[PDB]
Amino acid sequence: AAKDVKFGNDAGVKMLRGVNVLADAVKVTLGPKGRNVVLDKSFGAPTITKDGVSVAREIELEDKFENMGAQMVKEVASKANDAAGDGTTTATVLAQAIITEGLKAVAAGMNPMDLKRGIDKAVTVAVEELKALSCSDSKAIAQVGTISANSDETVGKLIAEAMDKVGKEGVITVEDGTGLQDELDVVEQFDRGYLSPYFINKPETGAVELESPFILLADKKISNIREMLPVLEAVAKAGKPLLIIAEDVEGEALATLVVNTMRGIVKVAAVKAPGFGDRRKAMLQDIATLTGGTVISEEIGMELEKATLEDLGQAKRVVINKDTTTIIDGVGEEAAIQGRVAQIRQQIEEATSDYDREKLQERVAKLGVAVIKVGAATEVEMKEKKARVEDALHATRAAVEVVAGGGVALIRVASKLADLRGQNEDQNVGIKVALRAMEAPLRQIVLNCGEEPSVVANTVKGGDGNYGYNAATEEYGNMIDMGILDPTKVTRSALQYAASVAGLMITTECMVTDLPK
Amino acid sequence: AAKDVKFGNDAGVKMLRGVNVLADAVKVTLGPKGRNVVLDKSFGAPTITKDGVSVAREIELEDKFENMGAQMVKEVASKANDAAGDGTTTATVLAQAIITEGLKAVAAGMNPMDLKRGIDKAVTVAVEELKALSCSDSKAIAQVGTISANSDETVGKLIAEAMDKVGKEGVITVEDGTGLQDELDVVEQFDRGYLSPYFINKPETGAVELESPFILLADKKISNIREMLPVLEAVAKAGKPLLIIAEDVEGEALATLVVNTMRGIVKVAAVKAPGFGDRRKAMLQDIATLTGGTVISEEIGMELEKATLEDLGQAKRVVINKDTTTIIDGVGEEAAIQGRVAQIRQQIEEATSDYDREKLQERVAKLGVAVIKVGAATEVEMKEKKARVEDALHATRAAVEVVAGGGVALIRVASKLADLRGQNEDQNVGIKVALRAMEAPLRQIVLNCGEEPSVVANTVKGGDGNYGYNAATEEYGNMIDMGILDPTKVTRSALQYAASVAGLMITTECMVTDLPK
Amino acid sequence: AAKDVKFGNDAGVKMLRGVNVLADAVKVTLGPKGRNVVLDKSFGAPTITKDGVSVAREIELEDKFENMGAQMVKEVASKANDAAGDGTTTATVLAQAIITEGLKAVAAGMNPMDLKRGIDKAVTVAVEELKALSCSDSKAIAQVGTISANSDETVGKLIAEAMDKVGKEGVITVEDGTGLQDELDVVEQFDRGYLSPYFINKPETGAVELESPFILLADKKISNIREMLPVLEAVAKAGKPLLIIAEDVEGEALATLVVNTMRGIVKVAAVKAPGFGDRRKAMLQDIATLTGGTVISEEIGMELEKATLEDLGQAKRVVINKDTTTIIDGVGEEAAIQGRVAQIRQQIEEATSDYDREKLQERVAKLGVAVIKVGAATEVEMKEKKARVEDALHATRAAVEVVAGGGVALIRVASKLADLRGQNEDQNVGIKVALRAMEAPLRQIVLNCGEEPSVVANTVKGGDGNYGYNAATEEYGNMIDMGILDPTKVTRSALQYAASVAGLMITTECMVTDLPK
Repeated sequence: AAKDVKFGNDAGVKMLRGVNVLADAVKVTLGPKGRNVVLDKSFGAPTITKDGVSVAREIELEDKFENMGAQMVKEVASKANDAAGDGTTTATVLAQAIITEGLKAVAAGMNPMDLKRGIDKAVTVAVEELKALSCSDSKAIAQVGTISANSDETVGKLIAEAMDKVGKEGVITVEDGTGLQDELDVVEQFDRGYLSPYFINKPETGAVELESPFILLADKKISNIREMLPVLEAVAKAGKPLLIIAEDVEGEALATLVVNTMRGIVKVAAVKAPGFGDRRKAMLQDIATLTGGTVISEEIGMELEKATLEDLGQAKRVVINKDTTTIIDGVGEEAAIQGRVAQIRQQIEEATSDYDREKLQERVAKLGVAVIKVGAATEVEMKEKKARVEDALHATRAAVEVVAGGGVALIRVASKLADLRGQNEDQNVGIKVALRAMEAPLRQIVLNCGEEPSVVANTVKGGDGNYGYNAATEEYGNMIDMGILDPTKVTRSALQYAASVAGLMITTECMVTDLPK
Repeated sequence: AAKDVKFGNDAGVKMLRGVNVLADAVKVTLGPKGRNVVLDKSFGAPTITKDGVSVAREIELEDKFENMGAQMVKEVASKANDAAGDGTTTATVLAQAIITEGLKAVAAGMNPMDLKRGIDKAVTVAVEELKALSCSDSKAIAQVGTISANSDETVGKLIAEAMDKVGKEGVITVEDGTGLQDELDVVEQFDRGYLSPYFINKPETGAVELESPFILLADKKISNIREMLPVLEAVAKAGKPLLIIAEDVEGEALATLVVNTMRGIVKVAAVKAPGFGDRRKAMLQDIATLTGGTVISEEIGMELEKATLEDLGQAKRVVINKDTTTIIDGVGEEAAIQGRVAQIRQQIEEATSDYDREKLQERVAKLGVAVIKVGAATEVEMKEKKARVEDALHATRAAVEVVAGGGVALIRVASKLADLRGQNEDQNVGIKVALRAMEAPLRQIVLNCGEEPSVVANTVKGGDGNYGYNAATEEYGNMIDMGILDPTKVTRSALQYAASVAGLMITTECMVTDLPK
Repeated sequence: AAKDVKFGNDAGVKMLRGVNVLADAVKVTLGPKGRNVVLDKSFGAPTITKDGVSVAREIELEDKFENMGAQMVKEVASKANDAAGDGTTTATVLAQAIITEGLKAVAAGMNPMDLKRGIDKAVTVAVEELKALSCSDSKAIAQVGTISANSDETVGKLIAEAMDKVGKEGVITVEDGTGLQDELDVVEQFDRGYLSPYFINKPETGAVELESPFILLADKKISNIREMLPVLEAVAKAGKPLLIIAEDVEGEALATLVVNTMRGIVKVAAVKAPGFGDRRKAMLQDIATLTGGTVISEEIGMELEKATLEDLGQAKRVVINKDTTTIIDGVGEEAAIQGRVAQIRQQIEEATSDYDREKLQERVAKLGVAVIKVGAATEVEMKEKKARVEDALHATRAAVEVVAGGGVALIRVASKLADLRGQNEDQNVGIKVALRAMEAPLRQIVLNCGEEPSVVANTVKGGDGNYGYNAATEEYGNMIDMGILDPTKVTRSALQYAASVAGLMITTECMVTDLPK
């Protein structure tokens, strides 16, 4: 359709307004004194939140261009959430700060490209400086978990031990307990999410759950639909849920499965094979050995139509997040899986490239799941405990993949980079833009407290090291001694993502959108 | 869709107007001199009420933001109604008073967080002070019941004895009498309501009633629909009504059942299993023993499809309120149920944690229903008597879960807390905001009488103890001697819920809603 | 949807306008000199009436609030019509008068509650005073009947004898004659109307007529539809009409029957069982004995599906009014019915409570119908005679359940209550409001004549006793000697209903309605 095009400054103003609308709505929920935000529910009473992520999801503007700006900075929160699993609001306040001052410098005549270069330089030097000041050990892992579950020491300990058993990389799932106590057991996960939403049968978690499903392993991309019908019929009996782990399921057959899940029971859930090219099919073999199935390869491609339930692997349970699929308890234990492990473990011995050995080591490391059965007290208490552990786990994993909290770490880092220079004046301005934005988080936390940000900032900048401002007690002191910590992971992730999106927007010279007319 | 966002004061004004529209409409019906409110019926003559709850349900505003405020304070009434079962209008007048003065203090510059803290402190000290001045014994239980049934001593006595027989926790139901007199008999209830409305075949009571229904007990969450079809067909003969007490019925299979109840007879009604985790399935076993059925567990999950009518328990009648399900007269009396009781009663002896014993004690306490057959006079008189006992019972249960009425209790409590202070000025203001709101109920009762609230309030505050103002006779005197009492339960519940919702609104800094454009 | 709320005066004005629009339109048809009102027919020539009830039914206003007021006062006419069966226009003029002056006093500052109390006091003292001045005997019954049939002495006599044969409580029906003369015969009725309209196959009478229908007697509430299908099929042959006298037919199965009556022949008509609780089912047994059927009780509930035509009672004819169902000529005469009478007649001997004996006496009194075959002259004359007797009967029954007419009775009553006082000034004002309204009827009758109401009123108030104004001859004199009488029943009913609705409106402080926007 007819488009609307805006260049330079005209496009810059529309972007700035859009980011301000989103950022302002989000930033009010920062810190222990974060204010509430009312999100109008389609039906019933409105939602009350202090959670930034929840607020951002609702932000969409009428002005096509402003909305573009809001959707661009919304990428900061989502990316930081996907990486660190926390600190999205901090990322949003940092992004806005860099964009605000960045665009103002552009309007002043500064070179967009130079500005970006200066900002990027400040961020690289900042992250390394952040490392110097610095969630690896179980002490920290247990400390983060408890914090994520309202100081519940029980939950933090369960997570720490869970990660200590299967490694801070292994698959971990939370299940219901069987009469009090807290159980932990490894009962025999790849980076692939559902090819399309809607498969999400549990909207609250944004994940797909399948109980005792069959797993169709294919080495080709499904698009034909029709030749899949005979396999679907076979799965329609007993094991209702079906998990398709093919090379890829094209929009053709994929759209058919999506339309079939609606109304027609649980049906099927589709994801793509882990890895690519050569290692893709060898990786599929590992899944086949776990689940006890047969991979329908190129030559067996004709067989895709006459694939019996014997060729379909099976598992006790499977959970598919946005970008992670975990197969819990596969059917083909010991003998099969262990023999597979013996082969690959012998592959590393066949010394070739150091690369191969690393990749093969990842495979043997993958071939079980560690289930955490929660404290089964009464009935409702067990449901809450599971809700606590579930959220606390998710937050700890992101925290794993500490520095003084309250935004003092970034301020302390900015003080060190005061002499940082670039190749020119514009690059120097960009550097200072980044350093001024590193004060934004603390200033916003203080602003929400009802105190003057300029004063508190000045005082903390006057202090040294872990000297910061406790927004909870309205008192200054040693942040770490007061227990106000931030994983170095969430802090650097928030800064890096804020700077990348901000860098893109500052480098933008033209915007195109469908005309309202 | 595109949203509309408002911050601070802009959002505060919209909220205040919304709460004022709801509160003002509701508060006119407070006390013995409560005014009428006309609710326009879609068809026929408009509804005339002095019942606050009925009025609030109709309140919905055009301005998206104002409506948000109205729906927020509407939560006070609903929560207080769910807890105390009375005093919703009092709760609404208290909420408005706290919100009005709270937001005004915010606009004046006060710190929202500090204000909330002061209010909360005043409420905690107030409730304990309220306890000092203080529906446990049967005297009070019988006194409340009569009051709920227009001074009908007959009804109050039936309820008092009913609660004395199965305990003020046990299940009680009202049925039709068999030729005059008033019968009471325990004929062999968990906190779970219908997973979705529409199942409510009796709109007047807001509950679901099933006569001689089959009870499908499952230990897994239903979502497949299809595998439920064979069981539904079996129930389609003889025992038309079906009650599904599964771990949970997901929106998939749930939505199918909801669409099937419409037009297709009574069909099925769904609720979730009592408790959670470990005790959930042990609790299901107790229901299975009562109804004489078999619980379809994890392993028996495949059997869910081939579950015969022999596995389905059965009862004489079942009533499902918003948050309570009561199974009246199960089929499997004596032997089965009594043996089950013997096991659990022997579990408490096996001393482990004091916790377990408490939970196990709750189970043995649960394993009958006490039916109240009303005074069967003529025909229509019996219908009214049942209507009286039914409402009087509901109000008494909430009253169970006394202080001077006429809003004098809260005023007397506020006088004691005159020296209450906080950590700062803002916290002191919040405290006073709460104390000024404690006069609202009496002032509103007097306002409806046509008398000057400031004068009557001043006079009662000048008195001592139970000295209050009788709004019915327009005379001052000892409230308790005049028979104007209020259950301490309804009073503290009204104050606590008013303060919580008010605390949230005062802490709100941003509102988001779908744009009208 | 979004609502519109109005308080106090704002709501009072909207109500007053609405009542004025309805009352003014209605009151022009009062008395012998009543003016005509044109009611626009959807198709064809407009309706011309001097009948107030017909006019009121058409009144509906655009302004949501004003319409609420009109629909509220419309309740006066309908209630008085249901009780006295006449005097609706008088009731409407009384209501308007009380509401007009009542609301004006409220706006003046008077206390709404006090006002209501004064009005109520004036009405109670007025009705007893009305009794002192006072359709029991057959003389009056015959006098009212003739008056209702245009002075046709024939009709008045038939009704008087009909009521003398089965009592002024017994069931009476009008049928076509068989060759001149006027027959009267008792050929072997409960307070229950059709559960839903639409069943009304005769719109002109607002009643349902069934010829030789089967009667399904059930002791449970039907809602299942499906289990009723087999019984409906059995009735689909021969005896097309079906009458369901169950405990109650819930909206589920009820809505299905309503949709089936449309297009699908006469089908079924549903009503609920007479009485409630214990006496409900004993009362059903009495109907079963009359019609010669079997009552499907609780235990026989399963049999509801396999209920043969043998279990269905049968009658010659059945008529279901708004609130009355009459079974004409049941099949099971003498032996069956007489034996049933012997049991209950022996129940009264078993002296227990005086209450039981009264209720049992009502049952034996109920166990026939008195048919009135009209003067069969030519063909068309017989149709008119039946139309006369039918209307004259209906009016006489209401008249049974005399004082000077022309509104002089109420004026004479108001003169006596001139010294009536209350507990305060506001209560005294309310009293006077009621006394001034008692002149409204006469003033309106005179106003329609074209004469000055203030003058005629003054003159009648100057007279004594039955001294009144004959609006027909435009002459003063003794009302009773002139034959202008009013049943004390219609007069007190008109006043009481006018005062009750007026009391509610004056006590109204808030109105809520769906927003036009």
